[PDB]
Amino acid sequence: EVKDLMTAIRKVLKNALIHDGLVRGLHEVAKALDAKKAQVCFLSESCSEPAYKKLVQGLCKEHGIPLLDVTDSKELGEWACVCVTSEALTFLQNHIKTL
RNA sequence: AUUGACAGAUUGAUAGCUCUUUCUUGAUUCUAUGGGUGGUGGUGCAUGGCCGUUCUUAGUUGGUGGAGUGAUUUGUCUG
Repeated sequence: EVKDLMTAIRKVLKNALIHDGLVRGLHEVAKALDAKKAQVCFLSESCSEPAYKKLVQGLCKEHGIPLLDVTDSKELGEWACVCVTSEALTFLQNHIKTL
């Protein structure tokens, strides 16, 4: 392809595990939210639990830091529920803060 | 998936071992099959290495030659 359609997810989650700042699980993502820690978060397009889907959005609504979407609840983490405490991020960064 | 543990229970025990309960741990481990791993388990009558004893004594081999069909002997001897 001509450039790369959303490899800003897969490039960063490989290379961030040099420094080790990826966080996994409902407890630990919630603890990463309830903290001075989490910088970007994710959820499934469709997971289950209206509250569960809502809670992720709701927790973010307090202290900021958005979600996006991605695809398939099995194939979220396999590029590495996600938390993350240039080059790859240039596609994401302009989408997150600005429009 | 596994872990740390207060105050009671229970226990000699301020070992959360296991609990009546309910907070936490974050892929190190658990679950089973194969296979490893470890032991002051057994065998010194499977062995190594070391020590004692035969032996505190003076003794012990093979080379060539001689004797004997041979085991062996002579050398290693009467004094």
